[PDB]
Amino acid sequence: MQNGYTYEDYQDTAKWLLSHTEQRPQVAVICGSGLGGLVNKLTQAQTFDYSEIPNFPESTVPGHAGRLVFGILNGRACVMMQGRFHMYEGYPFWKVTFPVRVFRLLGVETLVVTNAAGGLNPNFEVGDIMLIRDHINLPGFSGENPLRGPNEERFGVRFPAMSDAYDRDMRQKAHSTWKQMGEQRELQEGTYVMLGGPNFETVAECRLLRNLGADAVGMSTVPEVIVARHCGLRVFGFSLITNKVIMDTESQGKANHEEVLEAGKQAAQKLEQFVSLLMASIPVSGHTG
Amino acid sequence: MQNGYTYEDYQDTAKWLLSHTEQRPQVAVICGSGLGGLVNKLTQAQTFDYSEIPNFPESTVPGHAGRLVFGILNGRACVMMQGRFHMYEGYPFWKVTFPVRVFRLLGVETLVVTNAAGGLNPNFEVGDIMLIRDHINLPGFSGENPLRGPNEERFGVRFPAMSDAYDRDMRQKAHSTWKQMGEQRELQEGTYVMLGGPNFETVAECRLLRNLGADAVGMSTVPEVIVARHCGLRVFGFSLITNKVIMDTESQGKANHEEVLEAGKQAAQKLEQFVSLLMASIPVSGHTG
Amino acid sequence: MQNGYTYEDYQDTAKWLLSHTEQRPQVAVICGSGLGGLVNKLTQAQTFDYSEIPNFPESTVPGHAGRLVFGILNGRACVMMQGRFHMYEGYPFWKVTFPVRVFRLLGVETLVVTNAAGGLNPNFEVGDIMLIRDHINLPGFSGENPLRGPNEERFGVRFPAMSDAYDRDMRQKAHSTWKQMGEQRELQEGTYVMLGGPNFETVAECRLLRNLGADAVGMSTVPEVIVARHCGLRVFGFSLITNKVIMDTESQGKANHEEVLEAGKQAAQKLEQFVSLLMASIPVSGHTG
Repeated sequence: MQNGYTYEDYQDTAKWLLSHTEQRPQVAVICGSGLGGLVNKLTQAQTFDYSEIPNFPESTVPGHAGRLVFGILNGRACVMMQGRFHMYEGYPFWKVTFPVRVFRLLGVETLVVTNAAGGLNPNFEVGDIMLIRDHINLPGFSGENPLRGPNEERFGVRFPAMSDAYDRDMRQKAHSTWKQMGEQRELQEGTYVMLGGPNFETVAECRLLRNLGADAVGMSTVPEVIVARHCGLRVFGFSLITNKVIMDTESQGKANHEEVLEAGKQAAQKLEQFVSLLMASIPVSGHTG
Repeated sequence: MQNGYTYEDYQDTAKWLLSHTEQRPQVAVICGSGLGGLVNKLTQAQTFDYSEIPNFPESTVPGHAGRLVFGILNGRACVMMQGRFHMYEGYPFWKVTFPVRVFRLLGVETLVVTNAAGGLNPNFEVGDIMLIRDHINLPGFSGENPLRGPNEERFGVRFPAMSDAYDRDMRQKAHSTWKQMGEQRELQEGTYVMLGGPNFETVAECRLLRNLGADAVGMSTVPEVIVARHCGLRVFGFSLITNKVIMDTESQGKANHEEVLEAGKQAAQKLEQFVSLLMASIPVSGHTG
Repeated sequence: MQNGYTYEDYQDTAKWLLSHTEQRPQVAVICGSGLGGLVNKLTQAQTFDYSEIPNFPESTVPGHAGRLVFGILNGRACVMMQGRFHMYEGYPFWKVTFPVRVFRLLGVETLVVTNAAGGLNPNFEVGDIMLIRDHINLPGFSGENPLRGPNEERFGVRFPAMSDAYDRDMRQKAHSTWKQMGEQRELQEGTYVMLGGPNFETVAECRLLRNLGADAVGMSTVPEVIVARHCGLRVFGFSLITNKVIMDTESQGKANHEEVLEAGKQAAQKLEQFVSLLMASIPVSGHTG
């Protein structure tokens, strides 16, 4: 729709950040669920509450206190969003993706996105890390898209391609790095499907999503990838399989957000060490290279 | 979206009803198409036009005059909506489901939903009664959901599960009761898929819906089930197969709302006797149990 | 939704056109991409910029200057829209389809729609002309429909059927006419699927769309067909396969709008001659029959 944000608004917000921190991030990380503790490994960290940054969507999301943190992670200068915005909260896609365009204006070149998702692929287990190789944007099928409305030429083209959204070179490096970590479990990889939420899927819906080729289901990230790729950002992400969805009517139980503990505690730790290692493989700047 | 209705609005409406009728319903029934004559078997019935109840969405739906009726059906005190609201009419999901939350505030514990649907499953025949076992909420895939926006803790949780939406015990009782009625035709059961409407599906669309596992297609009910399950209501419903959809391009005809007569006359009668019998199987209160 | 246009607005716009041109079109053509040069074969042509016609949606679409042209094409009086409106531009469906209802009020009886689409069907080649036999309206699954809101009885019914949307007799005539042209390539025919856009599909999304039975993917036309069929217009259309979508992650490239040249130049020429020939096969009026 007619995005309430004009190009100038993004620039004003980016200019404000540049005048309050000496940090100049090259990488931006959007933390979903488990990775919320990643902020603790950042050195020379400076925090900003989403509430003090003009034009920034303020949020009351149940999970992580809305704050943007600048700092150095494994020799790389980066900025991370500790907590994201979701459509199910009431925000339209142009609000949820506002920070992505600001990152581009700060000079960021790579965006790393993480989330927690239900595993549809039968071969997945709770705690599995799935490298997002592709996605299915269901809201986009009905015209719900962050790029809807008049295109801002200063950010990208009118009809951007999405077939190469997930940087191949990074997925290659992620696999090598996982091997060096000596993990007993293999690093999964697959396509993520986004739904609006906030309720959890029914058995019928999960079987449908699986037939369509989806490996994991979630309620975010996709709009952020579209906007990131639209403005030229290199993109790669990970889903933390927090639960194995039930595909049988003879359900031994039902879904709930207990995932904060499940995976969010055990698999999240590894996920942090993982992203920290990857900072050294991202091309140019940041480190002494 | 930001639901125009605040918690207080639901309470004000519920308080108004309590001060105008001595009736205290334990069960709520939403009548779709055929079951519109169910109001005639209610004893000690009191009628309210949707127009006289504050905050209630007023409607001009082609089918049944908008009125809420309180009364006793087979020893059970209940309230029924003679006519529902539809998205295709212009109403957003928070408007269509407003009555469901009021029912909860009146102390209702069970919601029975009925509708008329096109039979996708090849084994169905016009006049078939299909017990809704599951559903596929297509509008929900794009973020069109009655729960969209900030959650009202007083009604339910942020991420409610939908896998157990259709009460198993009631589906068990419905089957036993159907047997006692001595019906020649079996009681069908399956998954209902909702579409926005108001136009009827194309051959291509029907084959798609069927492949996805849907047994019947309709333009309502799903949002009501989501909200009902969100606030703790026990739920069970029935679809009246008013027509067998054409899956061939060599179409012997096209769809139209003649269904008011077809099934709406013949199968509706049985559907009424059916729901009347079930009132005695619903757990606790109402009757002398 | 509550369409901002009242019946009177359509009539006022139709009355304005009737008072500015002596032309009385019997056929209306909506040009998509390649067919944009069709306006050049019209005799006794009169042009109107969308900007000078009251109530008409003004546009800034990248492709063809928004103008409505009246004239005679192969002995048939018709009106063509050189450039259409798209949802991805910000327009809701009631805005995009406004001209379709005006055409009906001018006395038009047949609507011909054309577009450019990605070929999903493996048997298609760039430059292929695909007769649209059916469609899958994805935005319609979520309630995004030009007929959403209170029905205007003066245009059509509340629940119009779509199974016979693409006039069979015309598809029969189109095939005969193609044979007379002596084309080396066969005239394709299939179902078109619409997506919101404006970004191009991912590999995962294309495989999904293909599994659902779609032969070609596009970002328009469907809403126009729904409204046309709702008001009684005979409808038939063509998709110009401007590109073969990549269904493999080992992508030799990515999508982009270079299609203006590809097909838009080579296959468009034939497409024009094609529509010009068909003008003589459309039933009654226009010509001396």
